Amino acid sequence: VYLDRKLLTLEDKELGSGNFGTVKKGYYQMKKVVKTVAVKILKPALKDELLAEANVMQQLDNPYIVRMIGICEAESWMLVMEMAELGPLNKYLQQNRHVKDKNIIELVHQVSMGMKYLEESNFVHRDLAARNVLLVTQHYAKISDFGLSKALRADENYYKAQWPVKWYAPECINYYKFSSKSDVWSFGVLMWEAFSYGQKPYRGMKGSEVTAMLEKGERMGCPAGCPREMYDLMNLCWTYDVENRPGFAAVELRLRNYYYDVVNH
Ligand SMILES: COc1cc(F)c(-c2nc3c(NCC4CCNCC4)c(Cl)cnc3[nH]2)cc1OC
Repeated sequence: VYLDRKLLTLEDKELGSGNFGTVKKGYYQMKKVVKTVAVKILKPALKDELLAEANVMQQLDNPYIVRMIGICEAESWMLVMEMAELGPLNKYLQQNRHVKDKNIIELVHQVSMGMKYLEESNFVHRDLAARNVLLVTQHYAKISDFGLSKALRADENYYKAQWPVKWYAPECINYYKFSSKSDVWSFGVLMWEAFSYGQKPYRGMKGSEVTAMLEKGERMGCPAGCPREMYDLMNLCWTYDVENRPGFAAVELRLRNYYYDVVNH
């Protein structure tokens, strides 16, 4: 897990920031080949935050989740991850307006496969948004950004916080309780983003106005040209009651079946 700084070259290419610090493109010399990487660079609590994120990524092994190469202790603490060259899903759809519905379905279905694995592993993501979905290719999506992620206690199906509010389920906002079903709500917001060509959800609204909207039983309207089946699935992800809301196994299956209806014209 510990990487050699002399084997890492940081490119003059920024992929993200904050916070925290910056994300830079880089190249890491492996045992024989160089690997293209994304390097999360820290610039006291922020150190433990990065190490807990590294500890979460170390435990995960699925084709639809970004792979961590390792950690690097140098000028700054660094988290070295495999590069997804096409970048975030929202930015991609904003700039590539001719992506077919079949293709958007294929991508969000891959996200649902990665989340089904996270659900089975009893980890909660807590930052599941289109900006955190990375494209390896136009037909291959991966879940990234485990900065808010938690390993659930063995005796509880939720993490209690002691925030990307527009992606959060009511139980998160009201009770600070985060479960895999809370990630399903976020997934519904992500699907809305993907079918709105990366438009931000709840445009022009304050967090408190979003809470009020949701509590009155209101939800974002159907994106122009969105398949009805996909909008219906978003509304099922947006079930107020955690108990009636589907888990990722049920979501993955519905997306998979709908994908085959679309693939076969
Ligand atoms: C065309 O514009 C982009 C192309 C890119 F390839 C990338 C990129 N960023 C990462 C990345 N980390 C940072 C992103 C985590 C999710 N939230 C967004 C920033 C990691 Cl871990 C692995 N591959 C990545 N590819 C970013 C881009 O625009 C921000």
